[PDB]
Amino acid sequence: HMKIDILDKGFVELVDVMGNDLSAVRAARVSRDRHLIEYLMKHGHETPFEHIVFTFHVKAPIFVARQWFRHRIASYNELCGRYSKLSYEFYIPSPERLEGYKTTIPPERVTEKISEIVDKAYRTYLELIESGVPREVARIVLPLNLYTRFFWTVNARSLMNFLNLRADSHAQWEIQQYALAIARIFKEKCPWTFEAFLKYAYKGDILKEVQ
Amino acid sequence: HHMKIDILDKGFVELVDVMGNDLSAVRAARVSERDRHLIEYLMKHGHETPFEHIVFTFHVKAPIFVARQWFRHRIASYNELCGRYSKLSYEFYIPSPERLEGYKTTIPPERVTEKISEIVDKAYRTYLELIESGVPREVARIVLPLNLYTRFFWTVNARSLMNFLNLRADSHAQWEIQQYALAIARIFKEKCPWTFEAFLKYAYKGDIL
Amino acid sequence: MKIDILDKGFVELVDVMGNDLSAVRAARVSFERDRHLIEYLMKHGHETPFEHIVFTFHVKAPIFVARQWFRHRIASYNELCGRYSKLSYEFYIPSPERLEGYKTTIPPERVTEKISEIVDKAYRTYLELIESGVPREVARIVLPLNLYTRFFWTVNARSLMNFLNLRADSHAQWEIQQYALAIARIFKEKCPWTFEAFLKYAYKGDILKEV
Amino acid sequence: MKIDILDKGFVELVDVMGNDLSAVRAARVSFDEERDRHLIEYLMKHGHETPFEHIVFTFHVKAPIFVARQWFRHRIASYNELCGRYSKLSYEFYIPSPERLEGYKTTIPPERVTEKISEIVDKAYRTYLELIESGVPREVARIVLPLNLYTRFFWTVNARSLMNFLNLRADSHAQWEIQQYALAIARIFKEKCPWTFEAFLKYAYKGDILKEVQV
Ligand SMILES: Cc1cc2nc3c(=O)[nH]c(=O)nc-3n(C[C@H](O)[C@H](O)[C@H](O)COP(=O)(O)OP(=O)(O)OC[C@H]3O[C@@H](n4cnc5c(N)ncnc54)[C@H](O)[C@@H]3O)c2cc1C
Ligand SMILES: Cc1cc2nc3c(=O)[nH]c(=O)nc-3n(C[C@H](O)[C@H](O)[C@H](O)COP(=O)(O)OP(=O)(O)OC[C@H]3O[C@@H](n4cnc5c(N)ncnc54)[C@H](O)[C@@H]3O)c2cc1C
Ligand SMILES: Cc1cc2nc3c(=O)[nH]c(=O)nc-3n(C[C@H](O)[C@H](O)[C@H](O)COP(=O)(O)OP(=O)(O)OC[C@H]3O[C@@H](n4cnc5c(N)ncnc54)[C@H](O)[C@@H]3O)c2cc1C
Ligand SMILES: Cc1cc2nc3c(=O)[nH]c(=O)nc-3n(C[C@H](O)[C@H](O)[C@H](O)COP(=O)(O)OP(=O)(O)OC[C@H]3O[C@@H](n4cnc5c(N)ncnc54)[C@H](O)[C@@H]3O)c2cc1C
Ligand SMILES: O=c1ccn([C@H]2C[C@H](O)[C@@H](COP(=O)(O)O)O2)c(=O)[nH]1
Ligand SMILES: O=c1ccn([C@H]2C[C@H](O)[C@@H](COP(=O)(O)O)O2)c(=O)[nH]1
Ligand SMILES: O=c1ccn([C@H]2C[C@H](O)[C@@H](COP(=O)(O)O)O2)c(=O)[nH]1
Ligand SMILES: O=c1ccn([C@H]2C[C@H](O)[C@@H](COP(=O)(O)O)O2)c(=O)[nH]1
Repeated sequence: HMKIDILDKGFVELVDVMGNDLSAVRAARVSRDRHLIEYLMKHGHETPFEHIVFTFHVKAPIFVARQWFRHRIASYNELCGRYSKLSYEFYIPSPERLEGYKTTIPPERVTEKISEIVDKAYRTYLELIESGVPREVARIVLPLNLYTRFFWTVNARSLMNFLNLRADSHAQWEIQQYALAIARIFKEKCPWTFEAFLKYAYKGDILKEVQ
Repeated sequence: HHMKIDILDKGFVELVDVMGNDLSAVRAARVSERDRHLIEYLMKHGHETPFEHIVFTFHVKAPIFVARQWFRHRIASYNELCGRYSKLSYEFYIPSPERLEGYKTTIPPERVTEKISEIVDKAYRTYLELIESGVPREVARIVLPLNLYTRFFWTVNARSLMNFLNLRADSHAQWEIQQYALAIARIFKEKCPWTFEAFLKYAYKGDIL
Repeated sequence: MKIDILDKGFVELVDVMGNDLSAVRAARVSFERDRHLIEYLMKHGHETPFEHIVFTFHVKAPIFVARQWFRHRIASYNELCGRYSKLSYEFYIPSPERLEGYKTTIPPERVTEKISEIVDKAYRTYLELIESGVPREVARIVLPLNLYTRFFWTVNARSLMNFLNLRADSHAQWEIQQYALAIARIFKEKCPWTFEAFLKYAYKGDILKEV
Repeated sequence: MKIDILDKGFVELVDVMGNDLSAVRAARVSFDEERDRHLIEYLMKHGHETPFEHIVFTFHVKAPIFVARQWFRHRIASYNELCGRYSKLSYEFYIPSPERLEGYKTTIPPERVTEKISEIVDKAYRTYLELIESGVPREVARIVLPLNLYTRFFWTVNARSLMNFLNLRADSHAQWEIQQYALAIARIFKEKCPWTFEAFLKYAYKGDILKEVQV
């Protein structure tokens, strides 16, 4: 499966895809083809693109999932922290993450202070579980940089809205990174639609600079 | 894959595409038989979100009065033949005499059927005449009756599909869309046998499946 | 508030939850610089705050119009049942002025007449079928697409602006354009700041800038 | 109408469009108590749910992130939440009472569970603040914050999607914390739409708690 690594331990993997560029074409005609996709994209006939659908498997920090899951025109199924024992996996920003901000302490110490809290919080979590505290309560001490996993099924129209909002400099850098991988898979599977999207409908800044 | 079921006199439901299978729900429930048991468990308890990861595209030819009921299902995608821009074909649902089974009628069912054909023919000829006169199609078509056939593509996931079958695969629904819902059910069954059996066994609220 | 549309149609306001401040409260999560914030939300595509303004309309429209209208899925509908009601002798007959700009072979007043004729013969066939013991749900299939229907429509400001982007526009059928113009006027009356910022920043259609 | 939930949370009613009769008028498409109340029961009993979509609520809700993350899986509703990338997060966190763990056999007194939870919260928060003073951006500084951090949001939901919410959350299979919130949602729905809430419970409600707990 197309699997792209994101952040220190994250990823976006493509589980499944229904259709391709021609799925939008046939829906539009209800039945020259590449010019029809450009045409549709240029004039804002977005509905035929709903007949292309993807399922992704995504491993992401909770603070990224939280932003992602705001996209309501999609289907999600996520790892359960109430009944599963949660794995020791946390997003630790690289020193380069703080490139462009003037800091009081070196970026290696910032990375160290994050790692410190993470380790303290996880130990506590494990101590609570061992003492017979239910997992659903014990987990509340875990930080927002804990990794979670989920399935995401989303059609090309909603995906393009996701890319307008997340493959953009105003989105938090971490989700941008996920959106770039989504765009990469989208492009591999639906090249005509992806290029037409960038040319006529894409509202973000980064995908027109990041090849 | 590909399946086509003919409905009414000139209608059809055709399966254009599918994403996933019964294991797509299982994979999703688990974020990846014990697997068949899981599908039944999900169905039994109304854990329906996993079934959203199974997706169908259908191509449907149905009368307008059927499509109008159908398109009330908002959790889906539609693209439909455009009467504003295309010259519309002479195809109309004429009920067979058997459609009036049960109903004691004043005129024999054949005459009912013939009365329907005649008004339809008259409406269509007027439509054509207006078009020949230079009347925009979007105006001319307003004389056409609700039994005119339209075509559309329908993309729907298994969860929304089960909602559709609950409502339309049911005696309280009009006979004509019931017939379509039976074709939708048969294709669903072919492609997702486990989910469909579990559905019928545990979740299905209608009465004709 | 009620606006008559076409020959026998209308759009009336049944209810509204909120006003421009409803969006402001939502965007701030609390409870002019308020009006600056509405324009800020609109200019930047921060549309979700407007979802917390909600209208309910009562609309009487021909079925062909209602079918275009009912394509707008992010809203709630309840329509008159034709399966069990005796349907009312009301049909949209176009004015002769409806064919202005079109050079036709028969007079526009004659087009109008041919439309009423069919309406009348169709309705009479329907009544004949009903009187014969044909169930209404079968008899009504002979009725033309210009038959008037009624529905309740509950829609939020955001979905309403989408609707006006697509329907308050010359590419939409004139008939639904007229209805969209009425929706816009009721929208403007209830939420003038949002309506004004919408027109300035986000509105994609053409006719609301003309009329 | 504002109801306190948990230790620092609440459900507050911001607005409402309609009442029981808004569903009746939608169902009839038309702009008599016993007749109207009968209609509501008939709709609910026969699963004609769509008329209830014409009633709509806006809540202001303050809840811990682990609760918000469950809630926000309800996609047929509208949401605006306070922003952690750009606001300085307030020192407010949910600390379970010892009574939250009564009837779990634990190796330590539930008071020590509270102290343990409270301890990490303080550390995480202190680290967060430490990072902010350093010039680390908030969007990054907050990732050390635990899942019991309180958040606030606006929720706009129609009575239909609200009743779904209650079936699933006003139910003992949902996490106890969200149950508490759902009972508050339910009491407010009941106050504003008594006939629909009662018909709902008699005919349509699949949860277990609203039939045992009054309001
Ligand atoms: C840079 C940035 C900053 C953000 N800051 C905040 C913040 O401070 N606080 C906060 O709470 N959120 C914030 N968000 C999240 C944002 O408000 C949306 O919830 C999220 O981006 C999903 O966008 P969407 O609603 O367009 O997508 P979806 O929910 O997938 O909806 C897709 C589309 O369908 C439509 N739609 C779906 N449901 C409805 C509906 N119920 N009514 C009307 N139309 C609907 C809309 O046209 C929408 O564009 C931010 C997002 C970005 C990119
Ligand atoms: C026998 C029969 C008679 C009918 N008679 C009439 C009539 O007289 N008049 C009339 O107008 N309609 C009538 N309908 C149509 C009916 O009111 C629904 O519009 C239609 O069945 C679509 O159902 P749905 O909303 O469940 O499906 P969808 O609209 O696809 O929605 C699927 C599910 O998602 C949810 N959902 C989607 N959108 C929302 C939302 N905005 N708010 C809350 N929840 C939402 C609900 O849980 C719903 O079950 C009839 C249907 C049947 C089967
Ligand atoms: C001039 C004109 C010509 C048209 N011609 C045709 C035609 O020939 N054939 C035809 O079938 N239709 C046609 N339409 C209808 C059109 O394709 C849409 O069905 C209609 O305009 C509703 O728009 P919407 O989907 O944006 O609105 P809604 O359905 O209310 O959706 C609102 C927003 O939410 C989002 N959304 C809601 N559900 C989904 C979903 N399941 N997936 C992805 N995003 C979603 C989208 O972002 C959308 O913009 C035409 C419309 C116009 C104005
Ligand atoms: C006890 C409990 C345990 C849970 N465990 C988990 C877990 O382990 N992992 C996890 O990821 N989630 C879990 N959830 C969340 C659950 O998966 C649902 O996302 C949540 O309950 C929201 O339900 P909903 O989809 O019915 O509501 P909404 O999303 O508001 O939808 C309301 C209705 O509209 C319909 N609808 C809306 N969108 C669609 C669509 N795209 N396709 C088809 N129908 C649609 C459905 O009819 C639905 O009933 C759990 C919930 C509960 C109560
Ligand atoms: O009772 C539950 C369990 C899980 N989830 C959803 C919310 C999150 O997106 C994800 C994991 O939540 P937790 O199990 O960690 O609470 O699944 C719920 O909505 N309700
Ligand atoms: O301008 C248009 C054209 C088409 N349609 C949708 C509505 C119907 O479901 C279908 C066919 O409509 P007509 O072109 O026949 O009006 O496409 C619209 O919504 N607006
Ligand atoms: O069985 C029915 C009856 C009505 N309707 C909806 C579709 C239309 O939007 C409106 C009126 O439909 P008719 O009863 O006229 O078919 O109500 C359905 O979806 N199914
Ligand atoms: O860039 C952003 C900022 C916020 N949010 C949403 C997600 C949460 O529901 C809430 C707060 O997110 P944080 O700012 O705390 O990440 O608003 C986003 O979706 N994207």
